[PDB]
Amino acid sequence: TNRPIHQLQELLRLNGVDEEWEPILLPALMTLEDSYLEWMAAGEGYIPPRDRLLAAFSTLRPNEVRYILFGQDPYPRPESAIGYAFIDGRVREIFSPRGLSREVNRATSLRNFIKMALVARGSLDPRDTSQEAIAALDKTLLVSQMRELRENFERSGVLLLNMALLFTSKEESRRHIRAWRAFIEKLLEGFEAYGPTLILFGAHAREVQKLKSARGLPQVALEHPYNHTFIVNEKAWELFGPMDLLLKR
Repeated sequence: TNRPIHQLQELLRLNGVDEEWEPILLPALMTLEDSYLEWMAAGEGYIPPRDRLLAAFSTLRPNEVRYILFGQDPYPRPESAIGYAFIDGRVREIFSPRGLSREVNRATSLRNFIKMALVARGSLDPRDTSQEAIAALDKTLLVSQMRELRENFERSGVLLLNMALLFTSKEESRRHIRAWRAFIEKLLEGFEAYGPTLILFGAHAREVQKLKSARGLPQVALEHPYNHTFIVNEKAWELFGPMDLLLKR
């Protein structure tokens, strides 16, 4: 039975992925069932668009991956899903004259993660992460765009990897994650030599215990940033603190 190797190399080029990713990424992708791959090539009826499915691989090279931060599947919103775990494509500006921007405040998990980073870097008192305290901050050294927070994740070697790389509807998400599980298992198999650390937010930890190759990699399990308590989660301070993800490079 023929495999769509030429089409998959095309998909990598369309996403801007370097050819160094082929030894790890082509096997992984080849675990998807052939009809699913044909539908995926058709490019209709799912988010993010086909040219963004692998955006998490479009800058990092395999030996630069120090962490793999997991999400479930793309955000249920066309403008939000942009091929990265955790990064919400609705958010552009991080701050406003009033504190955090409206789009940051709407995205609960990113709101609490950004407050967490402001605490861990010594800008905010952990007791007061209010919009007033944030507005009072001197932000001349800090990022101004969600794009730059993503870029800083990548500078720190973080592969922002969703369990499934595409979304069709809320209903079909479980089926998609199941269809991508072999892809994830093969991809983690491929990272065994590099030994990057899995960052597991909340429930993502439990699910990761189902895969074989995940046991071959170090793991750090955290409270999910959706919870406001995440802001003063000191394990988060110690993991993400050294990354200084809000510092403008």
